[PDB]
Amino acid sequence: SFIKPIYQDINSILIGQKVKRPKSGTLSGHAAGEPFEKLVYKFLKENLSDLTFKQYEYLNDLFMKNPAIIGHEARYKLFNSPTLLFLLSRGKAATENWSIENLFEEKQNDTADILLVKDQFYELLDVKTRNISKSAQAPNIISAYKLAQTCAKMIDNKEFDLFDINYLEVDWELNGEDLVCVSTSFAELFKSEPSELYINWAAAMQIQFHVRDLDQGFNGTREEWAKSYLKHFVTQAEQRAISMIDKFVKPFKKYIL
Amino acid sequence: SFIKPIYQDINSILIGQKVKRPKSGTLSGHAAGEPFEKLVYKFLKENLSDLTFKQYEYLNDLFMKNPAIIGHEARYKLFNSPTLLFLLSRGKAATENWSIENLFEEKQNDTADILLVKDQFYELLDVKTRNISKSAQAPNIISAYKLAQTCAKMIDNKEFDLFDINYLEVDWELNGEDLVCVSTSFAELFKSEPSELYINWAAAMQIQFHVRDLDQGFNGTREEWAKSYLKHFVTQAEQRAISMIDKFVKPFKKYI
DNA sequence: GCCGGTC
DNA sequence: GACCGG
DNA sequence: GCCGGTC
DNA sequence: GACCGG
Repeated sequence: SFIKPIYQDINSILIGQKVKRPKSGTLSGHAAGEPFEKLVYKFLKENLSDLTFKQYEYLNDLFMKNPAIIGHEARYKLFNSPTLLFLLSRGKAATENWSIENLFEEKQNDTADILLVKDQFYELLDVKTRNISKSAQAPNIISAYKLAQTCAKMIDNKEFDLFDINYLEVDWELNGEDLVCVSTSFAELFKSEPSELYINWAAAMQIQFHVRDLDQGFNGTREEWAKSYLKHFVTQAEQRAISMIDKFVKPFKKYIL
Repeated sequence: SFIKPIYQDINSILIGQKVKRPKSGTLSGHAAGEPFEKLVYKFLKENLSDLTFKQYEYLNDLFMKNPAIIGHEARYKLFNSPTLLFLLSRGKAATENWSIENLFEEKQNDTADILLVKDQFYELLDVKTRNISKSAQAPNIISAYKLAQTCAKMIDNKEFDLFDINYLEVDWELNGEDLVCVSTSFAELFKSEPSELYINWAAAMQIQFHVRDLDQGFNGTREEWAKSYLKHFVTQAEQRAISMIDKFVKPFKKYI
């Protein structure tokens, strides 16, 4: 983590800062603590000025920096890695269509919130904003499927030392008119026990967990994580297939005439 | 529908309205352009003051005009419909601890955006906003599971004419700084083919479709719709069960 | 006191 | 809540 | 058209 | 994206 060494420097500048309320609307989804994210980001951009990127912002550089490369075919070679490509790419049309006059913008599917790159190594930083003024279910963290596929690309292409998935939790509450932050937590994904990882099928098959509570007790290799998690995925997958007939079939097969 | 009769008047008032972009940043997800839903409530509230309600506003009004009744126990009995209950009611401890000094507020998963009750008949209206500047996928309309459980209750209790589930799609486009409505569409769920509905199992098991695309040529009866939806549901389920294995298992086993 | 459904 | 297609 | 993952 | 319990 390029952010870990300065986690403190970040935790401080955040806790206690007062931002305006989210358009005075539903503090839900992509509107909860938006401001904080831009906050954490601007911070890094000032501190880690040369390592800090925003997924798309990053892509636009990768391409702009290689002006002579046109056509999705060659541009996809600008990644120099299947796995990494899988996680940051934009699709045939979008890629082929790219241009200095048709720059990439923010997309809802974008994997990471912030990209920190240095020495052929990438840190995919994703922030989770929690309305601490209550106690809710575990937030969608990332796709179990996109995770499973990512692992497979890892094993195959054998890129066990390329990227890192880290989560920065930003707890905020509504103190008066502003949206103040009260706490912050950090955690590495591949530093967690994959067999523990909870996969909520309905919840967009996303694995869910509060950064704060995320277990960081894993002492194996990244190649071992990929392999173990992938096994975890398969079992739970089958398992859900079973629970799906019980819950969504049996009790209704009685109304089916 | 109580809206239907005046939809054309609504379409006129909604089309042309503008709303300032949230933080001017990324306008997508939950809060993408949903602030339009308010404009619907606002308008609906002025033209239909006595029917227009907010799910919570309706619940609070229900409890407010029954002071003699307290405790979740008796409170849930005020609905007089196991179905409406399941669809509208709030949580037990939430119902228990209710009072003017502590009213119901906006919950993220309330079944409806607007309630227009009238004469024991309920029309649970939902507003759906779309960024017309693109060809996005159909949005989540409502859980297939919740819909299923609702279809099962209509049966068991014979409530085949108590409520309705309609949808109002409101299309917009960015006009520089604020978003501006450019169209609208109204569709009833129970008037569509209970079997052609597409169940997106990954997306909260939601039923997805662009309101403008949904049909309205169901000539059968509510009881039939229900019986047919369940059949459709119970089948898709089995499918997803199979498919899930071929897409999330088969291709990965070569790694354990 | 884990578990997971819904906008 | 509502998003396009490496 | 049809299908369906993912913030 | 992020929400609790009819």
